[PDB]
Amino acid sequence: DGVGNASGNWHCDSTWLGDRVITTSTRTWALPTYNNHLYKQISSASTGASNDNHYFGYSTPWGYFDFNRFHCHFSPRDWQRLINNNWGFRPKRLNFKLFNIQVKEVTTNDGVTTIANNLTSTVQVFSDSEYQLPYVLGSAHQGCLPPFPADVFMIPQYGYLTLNNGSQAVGRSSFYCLEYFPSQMLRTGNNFTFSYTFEEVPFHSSYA
Amino acid sequence: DGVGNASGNWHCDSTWLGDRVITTSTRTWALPTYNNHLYKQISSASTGASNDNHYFGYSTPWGYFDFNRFHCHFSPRDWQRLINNNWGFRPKRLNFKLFNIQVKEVTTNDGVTTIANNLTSTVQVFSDSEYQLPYVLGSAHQGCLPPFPADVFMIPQYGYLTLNNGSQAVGRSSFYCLEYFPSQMLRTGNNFTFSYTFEEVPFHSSYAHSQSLDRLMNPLIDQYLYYLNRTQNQSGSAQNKDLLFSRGSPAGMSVQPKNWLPGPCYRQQRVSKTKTDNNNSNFTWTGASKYNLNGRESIINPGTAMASHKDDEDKFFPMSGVMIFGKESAGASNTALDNVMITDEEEIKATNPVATERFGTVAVNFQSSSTDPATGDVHAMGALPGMVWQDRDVYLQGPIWAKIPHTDGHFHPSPLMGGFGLKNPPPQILIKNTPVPANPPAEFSATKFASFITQYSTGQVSVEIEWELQKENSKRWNPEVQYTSNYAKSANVDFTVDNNGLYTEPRPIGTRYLTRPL
Amino acid sequence: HSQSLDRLMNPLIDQYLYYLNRTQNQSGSAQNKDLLFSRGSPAGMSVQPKNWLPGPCYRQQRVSKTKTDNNNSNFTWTGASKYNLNGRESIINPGTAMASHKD
Amino acid sequence: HSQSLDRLMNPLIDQYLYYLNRTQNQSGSAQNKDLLFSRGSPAGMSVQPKNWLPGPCYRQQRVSKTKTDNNNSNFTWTGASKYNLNGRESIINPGTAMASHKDDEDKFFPMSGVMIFGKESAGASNTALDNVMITDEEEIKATNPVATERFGTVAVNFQSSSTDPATGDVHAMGALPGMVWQDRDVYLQGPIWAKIPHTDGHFHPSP
Amino acid sequence: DGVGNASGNWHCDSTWLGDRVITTSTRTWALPTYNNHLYKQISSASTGASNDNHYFGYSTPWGYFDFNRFHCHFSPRDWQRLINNNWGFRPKRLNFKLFNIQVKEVTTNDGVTTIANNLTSTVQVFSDSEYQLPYVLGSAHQGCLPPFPADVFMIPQYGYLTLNNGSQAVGRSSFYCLEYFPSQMLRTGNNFTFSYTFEEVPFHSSYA
Repeated sequence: DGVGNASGNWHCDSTWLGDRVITTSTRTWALPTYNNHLYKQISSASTGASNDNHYFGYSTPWGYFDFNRFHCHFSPRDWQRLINNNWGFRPKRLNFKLFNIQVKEVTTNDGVTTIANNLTSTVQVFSDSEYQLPYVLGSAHQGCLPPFPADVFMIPQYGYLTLNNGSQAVGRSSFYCLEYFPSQMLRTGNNFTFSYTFEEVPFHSSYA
Repeated sequence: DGVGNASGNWHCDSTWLGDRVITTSTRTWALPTYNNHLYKQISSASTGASNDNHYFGYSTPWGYFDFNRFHCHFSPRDWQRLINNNWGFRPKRLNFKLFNIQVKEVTTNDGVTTIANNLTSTVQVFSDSEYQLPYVLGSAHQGCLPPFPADVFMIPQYGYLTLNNGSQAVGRSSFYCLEYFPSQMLRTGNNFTFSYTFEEVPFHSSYAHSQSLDRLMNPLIDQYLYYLNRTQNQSGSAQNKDLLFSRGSPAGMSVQPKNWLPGPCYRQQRVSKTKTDNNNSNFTWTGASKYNLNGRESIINPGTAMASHKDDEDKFFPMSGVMIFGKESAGASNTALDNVMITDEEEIKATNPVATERFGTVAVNFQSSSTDPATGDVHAMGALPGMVWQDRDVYLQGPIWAKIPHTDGHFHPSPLMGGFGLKNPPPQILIKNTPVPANPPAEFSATKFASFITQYSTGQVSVEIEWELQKENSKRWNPEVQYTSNYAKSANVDFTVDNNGLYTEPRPIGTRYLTRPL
Repeated sequence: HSQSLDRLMNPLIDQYLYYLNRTQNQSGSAQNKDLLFSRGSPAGMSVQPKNWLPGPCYRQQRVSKTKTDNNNSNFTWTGASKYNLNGRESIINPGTAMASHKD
Repeated sequence: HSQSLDRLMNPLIDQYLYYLNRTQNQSGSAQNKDLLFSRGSPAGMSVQPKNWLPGPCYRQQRVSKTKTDNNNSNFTWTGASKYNLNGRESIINPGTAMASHKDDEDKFFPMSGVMIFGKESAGASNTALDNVMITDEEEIKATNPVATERFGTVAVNFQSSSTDPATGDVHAMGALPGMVWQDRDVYLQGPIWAKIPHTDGHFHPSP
Repeated sequence: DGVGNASGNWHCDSTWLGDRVITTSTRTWALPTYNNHLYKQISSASTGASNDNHYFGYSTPWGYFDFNRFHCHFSPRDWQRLINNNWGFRPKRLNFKLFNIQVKEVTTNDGVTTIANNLTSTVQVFSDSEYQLPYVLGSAHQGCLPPFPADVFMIPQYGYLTLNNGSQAVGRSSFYCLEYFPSQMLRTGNNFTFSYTFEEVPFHSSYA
C-alpha cells in the first residue's frame, strides 16, 4: 500500500506438479494516452481502399492487456518439457494481477522534457466479465506480453469494428462508450486482481 | 516502513560468547543499471584470444551480493582475538538483511545532471537457495563488502560462463533468464531478509604443529625393527657384497621405520624475490605447472597445500603455489613486487612437502651384479594410503567458502584457495533495478523498449555469521607465538586509515599461530 | 556437467589473489630478470588461482579409427598401459574414468 | 585372499565388452595398419576389461639375501627410497603395504619395505643376516603390488604415422579411484597401535 | 512518526520541586558532513610544532552532542534561584531525546545552490554507554548547546588523540572505527531517546 510500499512482488516461476503445470509470468508494462482521451470514429473513407477492405469502427483511449500467446506463459524449456511427455493439455484457471502502479507526467520544454511523478493520478481498470464489448482478442494481434520476461512492452489501443454498408454505418452499428462500465480507479498504492476459471474444453491433441 | 520511516538499523557489533563468536557487519551499497537491462551474450570472438583463454557466456543486468572474504566479518582486532587463542573455527549460521532502500533517478542536462528520488520504483531481490544458477561466487572476485565499515561499495555484475567449443556454443550450453526466478520487488519502504544454516564442515586447523611428521619417535629409545644398513663390507679387500642389518636407530632418524607419509605433491618452480637470482626468461607460462582440461591448459595456482620454502630459505616462493593479495596503488597488470602481499605457507612444513621440491625418490630398475641401482625423481604424487597432510591456511583477505562441484566423485573437498568446501554453500543473493521505461509513443509498436529512465538504487546491507570456536586444550609450558603489533615510533598505524582516509591492510594475516603435537 | 572445472569463475569480475606473471622485463635491454606480479585475471583464465583439481589419470594410447592414421605395428600389447600383479601383466582396460578424446 | 585381483572373472565365459586387439594386419604385404577389435577373452585374461585396480606403490630396491647377488656398493642410503620433509631426508621404511617379492623369487626382500625384528645375540649396529628376522609380506600379493617393481607402465606421447608409441615407467603411484589394497601384516613381535597425528587431513590412517 | 507528523515537542521548562529541580532544554541543531566521510589521521608533522605540542590522532566523520556547561540547563534566573537559597546541588538523572530529524541535500549550480529534502536518507546515532571510546568530553570545548534557547548550533567533529612518540605512533596507539559500534539509523520519522542515571557524587559546596 503505497507510496513508499510495494503492492506486489515479481512472480515468474513455473511449478510442474503431477498432472498439472502452473505457469506464472510477470511483465513490466507501459501505457500511453491514446487519441488524446477521445473516442475517434474510424472508417475507410479517408484511406481509399477496395470494396473488400472497407470498415467502419471506433477507436478508444483505452488500452487492453492480452496474454493470448503460448510463450507468454511457457519458457522454451517448459514448452519442451510439455510437448515431449504429454499427450495433451488444457487450461483450468487463470489468476490475473496488476500491481506497482506508477503514473508519470511528462512536460516538454525546448526538448529538455522532464518526466515527473504524479502521486495522486489514477488509472481506471475493468475486466469485461460479461462479454458485452466487441472481443478484439482472439485475432492474433501484436502487443501481448513479450516472450522474454526482461522486456518492457507497450499496451495496445482498444478499437472495435461494427457493421458497415461499405465505408458507412448502418442503423444497427453499435457504439460503445467504455466509461459506461464500472471501472476501478487505481492510484499508485492500489492494485487490480481478478480470477477466472476456464470452462470444460477438450484437451489439445499434442500427439501425432 | 517508508517513506519517512527507516526499515532497519546499523548493526555492526561483534559479540564474543563462550564457545562461539557472532560477527555482524553493515555496509552501504550502490547498484547501477547493467547492460541497459539486457542479456548480452559474451564470448571470446571479439577479443582475439589464445586457445586457453576462449570462453562463451552470458552477462546479465543483475547484481549480486558477495561477502566471501574474512575481513567482511572480522575486524583486525577480532581476527587477532580469533587466531591467537583458538585451535579452530567454522561457521554455523548466517543471517542476511537488506534494508533502507533508496532508488534514485538521474537526469542529464548539459552536464548539470541532477539526481532525483523515485519513491515508487522497485528493486527485485532473490536468493537462489536451490543452487540452480551457475555459482560465480567462490572464485575470489572483487566487489565484496569492503574491509572497513565506513566505505560504500558498488555491487558487481552477474555474468556466467557455459560450455564452449572454442569461442562457440555447444548444444548443451545452458542459458539462464533470471526473471524466470521468483523475485521480491522492494519499493523504498520494504526490506529483504533471509537466514541460512551451514552444514557440518570440519573446523579449520588454525594451528601449526609443534612436531614434525618424520620426528614422531622417542629420541632416547631404539626400536625392535631392523633395516638394511650395509650392502658392502668395510673390510676394504674387494667388492665384498654383504647384507648388514642394523637395529634402528636413535642416532639416525632418517632410516627408522616410520608409520605415516607426508601429503601429496605437485611441484612448482623456484622464483626468488631477488630478480638477479632468477632465469632471464618468461618462464611464467612455459615453465609453470599446469593441468590440461579439454585440450586447453590452465595453471594450477595454488593447487596442493604445500610448504612454500625450505628452512632459512625465505626468499623463494613457488611460482603459483601461494596466495598473492594486493596492497593499494597496485595496478591490474604487471605490478611490481612492492605492491603485492605474497603469503607464506611454511607453518605446514611439518606434514606437507615443500611446494618447490620433490616428494622423494623411487626406484627405477632391478639392481644386480651388473646393473647399478638407479633411482628416479617423483615430482607429482597423488594419494597413497597412510598419508597425512594439512590444508591451505586462511587469511583475513582471502575467501571463506566455496561450492563443492556437483560431481559423481571428488577427493578431499577442500578448496585449493583455502576455506570451507560446501555442497550447499550460502546461496547467491541477486539484485537488480526494475526497468522503469520512458514515454512510449502515441501509437503502438511491438519493438519492445530501448528508452528507459536512467536510475540506480542504494541502501544498506547487513550480514551476520555465527562461528563455532574450538578452544585450545594445550599443556605447553613456554609461551606460544602470537600475532602482535610492533610497538615502535610509527608514522602510520597498521590497519587504520591514512592522512586522507584510505583504509590500508599492510600485511596478510594467517591463522596458524598456536601449536599442538602431531 | 553444463560447466567445466577450470571455468568455475565469474567472467566479469577479477580477483584479489595475485600470481607471478613475468620473470623478465619487456625493457629488452638485456636479461632483465624481474618478478612481475599481476592481479588476475578475467582476460586470462588459465592462470587464475583455482580451487579444485581434475581427477586421476593413467594414460592410454592414440588409436585412430582410420587405419592410415596409426603406427604400422602391433602395438596392442607392447604399447598398452598395463598393471603388474604377481609378476604377470594385465591390460588395465578400461581403468580410470577419463574422457575418450579432445574437442 | 584365496583369489587374485586380476583373476576375478569366470574362466569359462567370455564378455560382451571388446578391446582393440591388432593395429596391424597379418596379411604381411606391407605396413597394413588396421584396427582389429576382438571379443574378450577367456583365453587371454591380461587383456580383458577389469573393474578395479591394485593398490598404491612406492618402489624399493632389490637386496638379495645372497651377498653375491648384490651390487658391490653402499647403496643403503644413496639408492634407497626416501621422503623429503623440511629440507632433510628420511628413508620411508616400510611405507606402502606391498608384496615383498614375486612368485618363487623368495630371496629378494625390499631394502626398507619389510619389518626386520631381532633374535638374541644381535648387536645394535651392523649385525649379520643370521641374527635378524626379516618378515615376508607376500600374502597380500593378490591385491598389492610387489614392493620392488613398478605398478605398470603408462603412455608418454602421441602415436602417429611417424612417432612410434613410447611408454614410460610408473614407479611411485598415489591413490586413483577404483583402487583396492591390503594393509601391512601384524606380527607377534610388532606394534599394536599408533597415534593418528592431529592434522587437518590424512589419507587412510593405518600405520 | 513522519513524514507529515512530528516526532517530538519543544520541551524547555524548568520545574522547581521541593528538594529537587528538573531542568529541560530543547535546542535546534545542524550537522554537516565531516572529512567527506573519511577517517583522516591527524598528527603534528605537517604543523611544525614544539616538542610540547606534538600529537598523534584520528579525526572522524562523526559528530557528538555535548551539554557539559551549566547554562545549557539553567537560565540566568534559575541559576540565581539556585545559588542564593541552596547549600548544594548534584545531578541525579538525565534523559536525552533526539527528534524531528530533517536530512537536507544541497546541490551547487553556478552559485544558485538549492537545498532539497531527502525523505529517505538516514542518520546514525549511538550512545557509547560502555565507555570504550576516548572520552573527548570533559575538556571544556566549544560546540555545546547554546546558552540561549533560540539559537541554532552546529555539532562539533569527533576526533581523538592516542599515544605518540613525538609526532609518530607507538605500537600501543589505539585506532577506533566508529562504524564498528551498533548505531540506530534514523530516517526522518524516527527519534533517538535514552536515559542515564548519575552515580553517587558528593554535593557541590555552593557556599562560602
